[PDB]
Parts: sequence; structure tokens; C-alpha cells
Amino acid sequence: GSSGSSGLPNSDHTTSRAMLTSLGLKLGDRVVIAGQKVGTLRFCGTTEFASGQWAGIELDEPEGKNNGSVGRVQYFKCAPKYGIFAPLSKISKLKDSGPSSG
Repeated sequence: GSSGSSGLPNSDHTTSRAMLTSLGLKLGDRVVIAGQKVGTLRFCGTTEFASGQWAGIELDEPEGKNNGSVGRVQYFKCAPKYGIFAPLSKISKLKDSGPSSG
């Protein structure tokens, strides 16, 4: 680990409990990144490369900028150029989306 870098203890303090229930997503559900990209939710929480709430989604087609793992840190397993990560806050449940008016 690293004492002087980010802040507050590690492991503990997880914000991945009051998000899945509030939003309505779970491991094994079809989500949508920004109501555009369609993928299957596999991992949900924080990332090691970036900062904030993310999720390791797995697109059905080869349109991802990863292969399940990011550099040295691993999240989920999948084919090459299939796994991708996007802001959970930006990832919502499939369907029920459409501003229309703008």
C-alpha cells in the first residue's frame, strides 16, 4: 500500500454499496454507458489507474480499449479489445433512456 499518496485508510470505506441499490444495477445485468454503448456489467467500484467510480463492462462486440485487465491491475476476464471501463455515474440500466426534447 501507500500511506502518503491519496488519503484515508485502504480497503475499508467502500462507496459501492449505496450505489447498486440506489441505481438498480447488479453483477450480471445489461447496462449502458451514457445511454449509448451497450455492455454487460461485470465489475463495479473504483479503479487503480484512474480516480472515481468506474465499472468494468464487457461489450458483446470487439469495441473495448482493454482485455479485462488494465496494465498490472486485473478486474474481469474477457476477450481482447472487448472489456472497457466507464464512470458508473455515467453507466445506467438498459432501456428507459431517451431525452427527446434534449
